[PDB]
Amino acid sequence: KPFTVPILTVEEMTNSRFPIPLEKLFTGPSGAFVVQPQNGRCTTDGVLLGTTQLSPVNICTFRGDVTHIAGTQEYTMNLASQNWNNYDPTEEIPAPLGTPDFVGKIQGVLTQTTRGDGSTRGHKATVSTGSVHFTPKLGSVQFSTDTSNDFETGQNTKFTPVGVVQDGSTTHQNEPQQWVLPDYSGRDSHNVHLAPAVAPTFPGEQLLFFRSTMPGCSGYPNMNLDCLLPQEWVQHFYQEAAPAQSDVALLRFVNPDTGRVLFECKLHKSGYVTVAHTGQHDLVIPPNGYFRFDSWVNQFYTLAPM
Amino acid sequence: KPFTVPILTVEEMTNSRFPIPLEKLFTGPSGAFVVQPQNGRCTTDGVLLGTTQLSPVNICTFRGDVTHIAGTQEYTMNLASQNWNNYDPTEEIPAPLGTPDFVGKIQGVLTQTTRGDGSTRGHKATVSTGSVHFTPKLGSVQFSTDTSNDFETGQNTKFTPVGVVQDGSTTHQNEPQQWVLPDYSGRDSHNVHLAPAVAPTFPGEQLLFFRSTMPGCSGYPNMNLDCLLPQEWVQHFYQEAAPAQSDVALLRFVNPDTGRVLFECKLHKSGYVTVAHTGQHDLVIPPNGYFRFDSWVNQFYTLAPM
Repeated sequence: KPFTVPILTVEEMTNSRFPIPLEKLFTGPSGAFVVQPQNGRCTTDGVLLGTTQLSPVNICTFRGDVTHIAGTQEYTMNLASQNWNNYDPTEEIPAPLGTPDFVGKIQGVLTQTTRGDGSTRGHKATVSTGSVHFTPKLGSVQFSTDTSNDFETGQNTKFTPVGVVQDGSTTHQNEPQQWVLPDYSGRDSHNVHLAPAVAPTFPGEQLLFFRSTMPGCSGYPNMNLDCLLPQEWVQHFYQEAAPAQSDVALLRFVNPDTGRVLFECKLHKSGYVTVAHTGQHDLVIPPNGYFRFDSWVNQFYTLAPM
Repeated sequence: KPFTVPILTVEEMTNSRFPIPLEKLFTGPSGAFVVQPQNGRCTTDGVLLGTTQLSPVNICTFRGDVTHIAGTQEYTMNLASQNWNNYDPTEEIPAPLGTPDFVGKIQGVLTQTTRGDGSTRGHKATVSTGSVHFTPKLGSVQFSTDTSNDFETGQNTKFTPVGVVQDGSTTHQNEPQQWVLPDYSGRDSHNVHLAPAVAPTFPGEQLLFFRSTMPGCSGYPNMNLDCLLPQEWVQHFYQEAAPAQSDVALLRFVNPDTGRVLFECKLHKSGYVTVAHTGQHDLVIPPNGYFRFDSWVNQFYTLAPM
C-alpha cells in the first residue's frame, strides 16, 4: 500500500499536544535539551507511541470522579479512561492517553453531571502538572478550583482545557516549559514507556515543528507549543498503516498555484520531520501550500537547504 | 478515485456540532422537528455546506475583538474569521464558520493576549444563542462575563466553548434545543444560505444520528447532541473529493474481529445517513466496529432491517 500524507494546509490542521489549530511551521535548535513529547507521537506505519490517542478534543482532558480536599478549593480526580471505563495503571503507557506532556499550569473548567437527576455544575479549575500531586500514571490528579463545596462524589466529572497561566510577579515566560515532561507518577517514581527523544543526525539539519500559540488566561506564560506531527497526520497514519519502505520519507512542500516546490524535508519513519536549516526560523509559506510525499530515501539523503 | 469512509470506530471520532467525542449511534423518527443542522454538513464528494469548517476545535468557537457594555458585565464581540482575517457579512454563508447551530446557552472562556508584552487575560463567559443580541451573521455576538474591567479593545480575543447551561425555567431539559437554529441575524433578517433540511424519503427509513452528551455547567440542560456526519468524515470527504457515482452509498457496519455485519445503511451524497428501522433505538455495537463503504446503489434500493 502506498504511503501518503494528508493534503490539508498548515492552517487547516490541529496541534497534537493541545486542542488548538496550527499556526505556522517553525524550525529551531534543540541541542541544549531533549525533545521528547508524548502526545502527537505515531510512526509512519501507524503505531501510536507515548500517550497519543486519536481525538483532537481529548488532548489535555481528564475524566473521572472527584473528592474534595477538606478545608480547601482543591479536588482530587480519580481518573477513568477517555471513554469512562476503568483506567489500568499497569498498561505499558506513561500515563492515560491524552495526559498533558509538559510542565505548566493549565487552566480550564471542571464539569459534572449527577446521574440520578441530570443536575449539572461547572467551575474554573487549574492543573499544575509539575505538582507533587500530579500522578496521572497512578490514577489521580489534583485540581485547584473556585469552589469548596459544589462537586459531588461518585459522579462523572470532566476537565476541559482552555489555556495556560503564569505568575506575573515572577520572571516572565518562566512557564510552561514545553520540553520538560511531568513526573507522571510523582516525585517518588520514574516515567515509564515513553516515546523516544528525537533529534537531527545529518549535517545541517534541525527538527521541523508544527507550531501553535496556546491561549493564556493570566500572567505572562510562554505560549509556544511545538508538535512533531499534526493531529490529522496521526489520524492518517493510524488508519492507512502503509508499510515504510525505508526509514525516511522525502516530502516536498508545494505551492499548488504555481506548482513550485518551496522546500523539501524528511519525514522519519518513527514520526518526526527534519529540514536543512540552522537557527530559529518561522517558515514563510503561502497559505495554500501543502506537503506531498515524493520518495522513500536513505538516511544519508542531502536535502536542498531551506 | 474510489469512495471510502474512515475506518475509525465511533468512539474514536468527534461530534461535528460541538468539540467533544462521539459516544453512540441513535436512530429515531424525526417528524416532530426540522432537522437542519449547519455544522457537520458536507457532501460525499467533499463540498462543505452551511457553517461547516474543517477544524474539530473551532466548532462553537468565536474569534474577534471585544468592547465592554458600560454598566454591565457584558461584552460585544465583533467577529473575525477563524484565521483572524476580516469576516464579510455579505459572503453567502448563514453565519461565520463554526457558529453554533442550536438555540442554547454555551458557557466557556474568553481569552486574549497583548502582543507587546505577552500579558494574558481570561474570563468565564456565556453566549445565549437565542438572544436578540446573537447576531453573528451581522458580525457580532454578546457575552455575559464575570468582569467589567479586564479586557482590552482592538485585540484578538477567543471564546473557547466548554458546555451548556440551563437557567430561567424550573422545567428540566427545556434547553438547549438542538434542532432549533438560532436567528443568525437576530430580528433584522431571517436565516439564509442554509444547508438543506434532511428527512427520510423512503418508506420504513429513519435518520441515523452520531450522538454525544455535551458537558453541562449549570442547571438541568438537555445534553443530547446529534450530528449527521462525524467531523472526521467531513475532513475525509473534503480531502478525498471522490466522485459520487450515484446518489446513495451503501455502507456496512462491521466487526473486524469476526467479519460479521451488524447492520447496513445509506449514506446519501448530500451528506446524511439513513437506516431501515421504526422507533427510537440506541444501537448496540461492538467496541471495534466501524463503517465500510461497499457499493453505490440506485434510487430503488431497500435496506435490510437493522
